[PDB]
Amino acid sequence: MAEGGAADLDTQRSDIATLLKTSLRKGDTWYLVDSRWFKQWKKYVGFDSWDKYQMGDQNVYPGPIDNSGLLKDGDAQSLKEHLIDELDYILLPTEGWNKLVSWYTLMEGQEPIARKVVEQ
Repeated sequence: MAEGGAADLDTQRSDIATLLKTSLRKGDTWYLVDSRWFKQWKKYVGFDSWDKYQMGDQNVYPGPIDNSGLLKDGDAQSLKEHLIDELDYILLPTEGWNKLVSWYTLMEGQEPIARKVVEQ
């Protein structure tokens, strides 16, 4: 078990994997993550099963979660139009986001983008 603070990587990827399979609850509040940070994270953490060459690597260390690519031109509180799920962004449950923010926090100048569960 590594990391005195935060979770072990073996733990990180797997615990969050648990959050993706986790129920969303109609009327709940999820939080967006840019897919790129998370995809970077997958490498680093060994989330993606073929891609554990970067596992534990510092090269692939995803620092603070950066939703700037999701955020509109001018407003950090405004999401862009073409945004879709893991294709563009991702959502985490409260915990999921909390984890990621507990481990690597959120970028400076940003706020969590909370997305209610879809009405579809």
